[PDB]
Parts: sequence; structure tokens; C-alpha cells
Amino acid sequence: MFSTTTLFRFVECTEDQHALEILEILNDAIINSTALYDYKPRSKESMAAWFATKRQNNFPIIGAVNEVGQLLGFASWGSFRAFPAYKYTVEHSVYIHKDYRGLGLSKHLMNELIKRAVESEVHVMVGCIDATNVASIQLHQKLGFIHSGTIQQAGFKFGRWLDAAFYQLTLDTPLHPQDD
Amino acid sequence: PSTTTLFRFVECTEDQHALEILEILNDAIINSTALYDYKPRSKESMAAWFATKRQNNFPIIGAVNEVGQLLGFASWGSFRAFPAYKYTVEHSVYIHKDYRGLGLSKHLMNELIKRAVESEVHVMVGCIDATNVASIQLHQKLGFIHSGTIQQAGFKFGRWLDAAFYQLTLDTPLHPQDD
Amino acid sequence: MFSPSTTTLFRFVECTEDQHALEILEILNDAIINSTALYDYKPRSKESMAAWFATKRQNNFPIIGAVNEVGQLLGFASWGSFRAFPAYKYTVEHSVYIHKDYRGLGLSKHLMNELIKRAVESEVHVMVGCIDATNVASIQLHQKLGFIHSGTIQQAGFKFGRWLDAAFYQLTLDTPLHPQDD
Amino acid sequence: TTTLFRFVECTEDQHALEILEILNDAIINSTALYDYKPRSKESMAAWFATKRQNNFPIIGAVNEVGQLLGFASWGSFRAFPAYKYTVEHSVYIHKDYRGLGLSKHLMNELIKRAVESEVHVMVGCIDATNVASIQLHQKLGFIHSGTIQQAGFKFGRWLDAAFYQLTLDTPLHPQDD
Amino acid sequence: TTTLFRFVECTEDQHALEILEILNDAIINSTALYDYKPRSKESMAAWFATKRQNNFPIIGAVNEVGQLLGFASWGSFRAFPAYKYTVEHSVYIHKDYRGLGLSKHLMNELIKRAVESEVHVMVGCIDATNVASIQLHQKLGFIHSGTIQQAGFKFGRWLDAAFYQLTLDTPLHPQDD
Amino acid sequence: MFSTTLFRFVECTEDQHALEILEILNDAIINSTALYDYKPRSKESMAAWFATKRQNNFPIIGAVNEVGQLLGFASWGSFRAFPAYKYTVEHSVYIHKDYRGLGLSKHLMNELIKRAVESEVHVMVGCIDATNVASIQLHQKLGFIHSGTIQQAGFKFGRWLDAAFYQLTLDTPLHPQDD
Ligand code: NA
Ligand code: NA
Repeated sequence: MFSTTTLFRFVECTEDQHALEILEILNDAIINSTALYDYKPRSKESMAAWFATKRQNNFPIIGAVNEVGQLLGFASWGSFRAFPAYKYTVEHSVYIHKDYRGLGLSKHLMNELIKRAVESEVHVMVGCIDATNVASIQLHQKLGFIHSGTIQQAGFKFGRWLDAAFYQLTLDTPLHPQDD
Repeated sequence: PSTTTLFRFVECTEDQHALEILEILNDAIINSTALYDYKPRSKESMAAWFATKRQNNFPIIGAVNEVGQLLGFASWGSFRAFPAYKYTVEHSVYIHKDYRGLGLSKHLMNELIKRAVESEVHVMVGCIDATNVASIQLHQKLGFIHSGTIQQAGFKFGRWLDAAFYQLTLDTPLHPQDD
Repeated sequence: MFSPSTTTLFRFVECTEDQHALEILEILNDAIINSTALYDYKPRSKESMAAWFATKRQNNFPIIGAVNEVGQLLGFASWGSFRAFPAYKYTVEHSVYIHKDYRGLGLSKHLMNELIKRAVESEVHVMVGCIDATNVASIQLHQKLGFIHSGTIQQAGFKFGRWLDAAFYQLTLDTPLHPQDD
Repeated sequence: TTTLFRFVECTEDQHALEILEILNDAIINSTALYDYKPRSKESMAAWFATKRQNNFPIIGAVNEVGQLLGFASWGSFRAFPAYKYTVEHSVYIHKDYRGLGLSKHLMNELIKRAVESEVHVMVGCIDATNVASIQLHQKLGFIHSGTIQQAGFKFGRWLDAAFYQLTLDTPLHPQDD
Repeated sequence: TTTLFRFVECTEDQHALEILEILNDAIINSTALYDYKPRSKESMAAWFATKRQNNFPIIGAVNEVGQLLGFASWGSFRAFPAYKYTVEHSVYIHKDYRGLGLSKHLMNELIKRAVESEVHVMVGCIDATNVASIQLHQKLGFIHSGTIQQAGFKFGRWLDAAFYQLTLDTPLHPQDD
Repeated sequence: MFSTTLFRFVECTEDQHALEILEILNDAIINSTALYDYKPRSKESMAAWFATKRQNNFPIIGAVNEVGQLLGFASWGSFRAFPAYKYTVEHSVYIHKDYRGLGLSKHLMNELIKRAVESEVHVMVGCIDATNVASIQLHQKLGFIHSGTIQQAGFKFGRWLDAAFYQLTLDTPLHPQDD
């Protein structure tokens, strides 16, 4: 032969179904990581706006759930820079539940988001990563992201300066890009 | 040269400069990649622009001639909208089309950098079209470092644009603190 | 539009002894040697220029300079006592010198405009300029700024082997609002 | 009654006192001096010193007793080398002796001294409202060069400083320094 | 050539107006008095009354005709019983009779009155820059006790109040009160 | 630690301290060359003394112990009574007989000098028996300079006394003027 077995299935996350689990995941990230550039845990109210922005913008929120429907992680994107000519560029994020790490869920979610990007005629995906976060950088390089550069000491967290490394993936889409 | 042109620094205000500023931005938008807008700004749109700067104490430093004509201005705003980026600003300088090539950009940047030191900013970031030799050379002269470039991040005038990020790290703040 | 070939860009600065003594010294001596604009015969020393700075500091006399994009002193304007007696407290005598390479560009007028603004803030009542009566360009400049011819002391000066007429031009300000004896 | 006048060459030791009293009266009572406050016995020392260092003359008129009825003097008009042939003069007559024509006699003496001292222009500075001194100067050959209006402020009012000038035939051979 | 004078004992009835004129002149024109504003006949009544009721002398110098040329007096230096043998003196000379040696004559006579009156110390308080008065006091044997720098303010400036003292052989038998 | 005399400053008033002050003063009159009176002062006279202080707004700073007893006071008055002495005061400080050599004079002097600065005083003058080395040293530590000494100006206990004058010149007033 060759404990337990866990299912992961991709779903479109909805405010009704996952607001609470998503808030929980984001807050762990806020508290114990240089991932999110928040200090204070987000509120229930804040989460409501988060969903509304993704809805208005048709930003995907792709979740991975187990057999019980418990959210194991999600991946999403939003605007990278809020100016009109950045229309074909998004910034992605992926967050895994503190109980389901080191199983490769980040990679599987990222691949599903990359497929969705191609489908949505995205040209560039940008990831902003703490420059010391070796594991995340490595995951992004495995997916074909390339180091675009690093803004030194752009962030301040846990009482110290942090470097924001940017990693980008350029897709064959859109075939026919146009000005607004 | 037969002429003199005076410049002196003033704080730009809405009631005083909204129109001159609007005309400068619209020119930048229609004619160049200095703004990643496609379509000109409305006078209405310029009300929130000013309001946002007032309520964040973002400075707007202008250069005016002997007559008080706005020759150009420089400002900054949020670089990335998350609390931990609170010491990083994104700045821009725009020079009126009749006064380009005189070194105003540099003088306005030097004043904006002094204000940045005074406002406890840690990093100023300029986002430039990576083919804009003049702007790049301005930032290099000023001591900026090329942090990186997002290739084909923008699209305007029917082509892919590379967004370059140039940064200047200051000695301030002496006492950063989480919020 | 404009260009570095069609226009000199310049800004105002407050002249200091540390930053501007040498340039100021060179501008003065040029005027001393080549014109009737200063009533000296021999060039001024560096030492003499140090006292000059001292007088203006002690008295809160402004020294307003014009500087090109590159940092070169294009010229300066200043004032001092007109006559050395207490009841002349509200009267100053001003002067403006333009660097030899930058004459004819309207620098004098800019500096004068800025100096006059400073006078209004300093509660000056009268600014007096003392000009060689043959100096058409300087007179015209003073007239365009609203100075009026107060009179002329004929053959008051002697330079380059000839008698010079000293014309006086004055500008009367609305300040001070509350003039008082000492 | 009678009264003798006789020209002398004033000095600190002999006249500082009588000169101080005349000046102080002029200061408190008129616009002939643009001082607000009386002068010292101290302040007077420098006044004489400057005269001596530059050989500026001080011509007094004294009577039988030997008392100073008045005096006339000159000094620098403008402190730059190119004004070396221009002096500024003043004449002060004691208050009891005014209206006798003393200033006229003192001035005429000072003019003669100026011719002898290679002076080219004597400038008198005068309150533009002082009809009498204006007329005296006109009688003596001075012309109204000009007036700086409201150049002074004293007794709560603006003063007009008038400049009257007398151009001499001397020096025959002026020369730059 | 000399000007004859004689000493009189001044009184309010006889000399008030002449003394007021001399003081007011000193007040307006100099620092010999630390008053700003002139005095009046009414101001004087109390001045004379204070000297009468304390038997402070007022010594006058009077010309051949009987006109007051100057006067000297003393009063309390500091108002505490322990200072009973110390007086502060002053001498004022009419403005037309200065430089004749009068303040010296008057001081000498005052000094003699002080001996006769059992005074032990005479103090003169003078502007530390009044050279002539400093010299008069030195000639008389006064020594410079010291100076209160910037003790006064007049004519828009700080004044130094110098204290000159002369110590006498009297009183032979001083006694606490 | 401590088991010491502990005290506070009060603004003395005729009502509260007339009695204690008159007693402090009489002790000094009788036993020292510090006050230049021969005889004890009357209670009637004290009322007049206070009146003057009130009339002129001359300070009377007091030092009181826990119980509430007056341990000493400092004050000032006219130095010489002529208008042009308007910016000069003569100060005095007396310490109760049982509390001397404890530093009260220094504390009271510091407090008085503060008051002089708030009051636009230019010169404080102290008149001291020239043999009073202790007081002179105290005044010197506070920045007083010896202005001079009038020999045998005083008479007390059957002997001639030298009166020393010490002055402290202040930066105030900023804009002095003739009356
Ligand atoms: Na951009
Ligand atoms: Na004058």
C-alpha cells in the first residue's frame, strides 16, 4: 500500500457561502504573515465591500473546498493599478487555510486562475511578494512568472521595512487588444 | 536667448489652479503615455482629484511665472492602497507644453523631495513609460534607482507599454511605527 | 513654445555672504570699473564686501538675487539707508546690479518688482533711486515701475574725468499705515 | 542796542557746549535736524572728530563777550568717492539772534571757504516748507535741485526734504582719485 | 572779564520760577534728571516743602543783578534711618552760564555746608557718560563708588547711573537713632 | 530617605501674613545690618508697607511650612524714585530666624527672578552689607554682578557700614520706551 484523504474541488466563491471563511483566512494572513499589507484584522463589513468590488468588476474568486464544503483556500485577482490603460493587467492573490498548507493547493489554485485569466483575455498577471518569501517566489517561477523587479523597503510591517518583489506572467491573450 | 522666464514655487489650490491643471493633464492624456487615461478628464473629475489630496494632505507644488501662469506642478498620492505601504508614495510631475525642456521638472522634483523628507515619507516611486528617455534620465539624475519594469502592463495608442518603477529611498522616517 | 535657446529660466533667492559674496563682488567691481552706476573709483576688496554684508544683516536690509537653472547669480537688488538721520526711518535707497552677460533681458525689472514687494512688507514709505541723469534705460525702468523724478543735483559726481548729474527718483508707498516718531 | 559779530574757527574745547545747545533747540523745536531726541555731550565728540579727520570747517560768529551767536559747517553729502567735490552744508543761528542776517553772513563766509577748499557743489538740505531758508539760499545763488517728498517723518507729519545747490567755478582741475 | 556772582539761600517765594525753568530745561534736554515730563509750579511746592521740613539747604549763585545762575542742593540718598549721615546732592546751572566754573564753585560751597551740617557722605548720581560732571567730581575729591548699568531708560536708550561719593571727617560723634 | 523641612510658595497678603512678616522684619532690624532701621516697625506701619506693594503690584512671595507658618519672604520695590528708573527694582529677601542656612533664600530668589522676567523688569538691584560674604556669594551664583560699593554710607550698631550694590540684568523688556 502507499491516515486521511482530502478532496479539493474548485467552486466560484460567493458572499453568501464563504464570506466568513474568507474573512478568517485573510485575518490569519494579516496577523501571521507579510502576505497582506494590513495591520488590523478586517471586519465583517469590510468583507462585504470586498465582494462587491469583485462582483462589479467581474473579478473571479476561485475557491477550493473539501467534501464537506469547507473552504481550503481561494485565489482571486483585482486591478493592479487603477488607471484605464492597465485594463489587461491584474494582480492576483492566493490564500491557503492554515490547516491545509504544504499539500500543493497554492499551485493548483494558481493554475486554475491562470486558465481563467486566459479565458478572460488577461494579458499580464502580477504577483506582489515579500522579496524574502522564498517559497512563494519559487512557486511563481514554477508557473512561469518572471521577476519584474523589486521596490526596496516599500512596506513596513512587524516593525521593519520589507521589499516588494514583483513577478509577472505574460499571456498570449488578448489576440486583439484595443484602446478604450 | 532674448527672454527671461521666472519660476517661483507656490502651493496649488483648486480655486486657483484647477483649470490650468486640467488643461495640462488633458494635454498629457491626449498626446502621451504620461497618463494611462485614454479619455480627457472633466472639470467635475478634477473635484475629487483635489478633494482626495486635501483629505490626505498630499501636497501639490506648482511653478508659476512672473505673471502667476502655472508652468508645471508636482504631486504625490498613494502608491499601493494598503496600510503597510503607508510610507511609500507615488509621485508625478507635469510640465506645461510651452515650457518643456527648461529643467523645470528637476526643480519641481527637488522641491517635492524636500517636502517628502518633511512629510516623513520613506520611499517615493515614479512609474514611467520605460521608453521615455527624458523622464528616466530625470529620475536617475535625481538619485532614483530603477526598481523594475512590468512589461506590457499598459496598452495605449494601439501598443503595449512597459511600466517602469523608479524609486528613491529617504532617511525618514526615523521612527516608523505600525498603525 | 519656449526653449533653452529662446529663454533664460531663473528664480529668486535670498543672497547670503556664504553663498554669494564672490559673485556679488565681481558684479560690483564690473560696475565700478565700466559704468557710472556705482560711485567708486577702485575695485572693492573682499574685506570691504564682508562689512557690506554685515551692514545689511545688522539692519535687516534685504538682498534679493536672481539665479539661473545652473545656479549662477544673474544679478541682485538691495536697499540701505538713504540719509543717516532718525526721521528718515521710512525711506530707503535701493540699488540693482545685473551681471554683464545678462543685461538687456528684463532682469532689472523682475528684481525691482520683487524688491518693491519686499518694501511694502517692510513698512517702507519711500524708495529712492539715485541714477546718472544720462542713463536713459535705468530711468525708463524706474518710470515704468511708477517712480517719479524728484530732481537732479547737477555735476554732483565726478568720474572718468567728467562731471556727472545725479538724478533722484522716488516711489511713494501706501505703507506704513501708522507712521510714528521715535 | 548794539551787538558785535566776529568770525572764528570753532573747536570742541571752546564751543562744544554752545553748539550742543543750539542743535538741541533745533531738534526739539523744528525740522532743521531730522533727529527726534536731544544729543549728548558724548555724541558731539564724534561730530567734531569727523570734522577734524576730514578738515571740514566750522565757522562761528561770536560777539563782544565772545559768545557763539551761530555757526556754519559742511560735511559729506554722499559717502562715495565720486562725490568728493560735493559737500553738504548747514548754518545754525542762536534763537535770540535770528532775523538779523547772521546766516547770510555766515553762509557767504562758508562759500568763500568752499571756493578756497576746491569744492565744486555745496548742497543744502532744507524742509521744503521753510520759506526763509529757501529764500536766503536763492539770494545766495542756490538753485532748487529737487525734493524728496515725504522722505521724513517728525512731529507726526510727513516732511519734504528739499535740496538746494550752488555750483562753484572751482576746482579748475578735478581728478578721479 | 570775569562774571561776578554771590551765594544766596534759595527760597520758594523768591526763586521757585527760576528753579523750575532750570529744572525743566535739564529734563527736556538731558539725563541730569531722570524725569521724562517737565514739572510745574505745583510740582515744586512739594519739592520746596520737603527741603524746608528736613532743613535741606538750597544754595544759589546769583549775578550782580540778582538773577539765579545756578543752584545746588542735597536730599535723602536712601530713605532708611541708617543712612541719616548720607545725602545725595545735585547742582544745576542755567543753560546760558555753563562752562564758567559755576558748578565747581557751587559744589565747594555745598561741600562746606555739608561739613557744617554733620554730613558724613555726599553721593552724586550722574550719567556714567557725562564726562564733564565726572571730572568736576574727581577734581573735588569724589571717588567713583560704582555704576548701575542700564538702570535708566530715556531718549530711547539705556542709561548707566554712576555713583560718586565724597566721605567727610564729620560727624565726630555719630549716634544711632 | 527623609523623616527635613518641607515647604511651598504663597502669594503673601496683608490679611494672612501681616503678623508673621512684621515679626521677621523686626528680628532683622534688631539683630542684623540687613534692614537699615534702628527701631522695631509698628503694626500701623506694616499696613502702609502692604499698601505700597498692592498699589504698585510689587510681588510678595512667601515660603510656608507644612503647618502653615511663614518661613520667609522675598519682594521688590522702587530702586530710585524717578520715572526713568521704571525698569529697575530693588529686591529684598528675609528668612525667619529659625530656618536660616537651609537654602530658603536661594529658593525665594529663584522664584522672585522668575517673577521679574514675567514682569518686564530689566535690572534687579540688591543692596548688601559689603561684609555679607554669604549673600554676595548667593547673588553671584544667581548671576548678579558687583556694581560697586558706597563706603560708610550707613551707620548702625555705632559703626559705619559699607553698602554694596549687586545687579542682575535681564533680557526683558523686549521693547523699552520713554514714558
Ligand atoms: Na502610469
Ligand atoms: Na536732513
